[PDB]
Amino acid sequence: DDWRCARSMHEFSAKDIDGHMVNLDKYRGFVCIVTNVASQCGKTEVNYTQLVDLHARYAECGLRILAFPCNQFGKQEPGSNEEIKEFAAGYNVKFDMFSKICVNGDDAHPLWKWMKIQPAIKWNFTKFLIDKNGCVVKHYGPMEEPLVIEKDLPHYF
Repeated sequence: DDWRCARSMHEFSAKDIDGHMVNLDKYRGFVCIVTNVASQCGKTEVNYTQLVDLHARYAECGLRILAFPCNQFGKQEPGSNEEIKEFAAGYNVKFDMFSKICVNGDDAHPLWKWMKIQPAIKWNFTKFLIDKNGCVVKHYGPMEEPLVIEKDLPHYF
């Protein structure tokens, strides 16, 4: 209910994949890619490998990546948080993995409810670009490989 009144990602919290409560105002001052992920998707490999490459190249510029597992799209994230974390480790992920959520419907995580009304998530690996103030500045559909985002990043760093 309160989620509708927010003006920034930084007003939200979320549990990371280890169960730790994360205040997302820890991302104030950083440019973030927020994405819903899945391990059993036809585009799992290209998305994970390109997000890892983006993080390796741009973390020192202030890029952060927040990955939210979601089983709502073809049941393509059926495992536990522990299994999903092991899976992401296999792609060398050192960005931020969160606990599995819903992104659509009444049960959607409040951050995702909020992002979607900024001026339904269609499938796995939708991406939002978040500026240093926590505002949504762009979104990218499931068919947009993460490298599509690269040209947009330098103007928000």
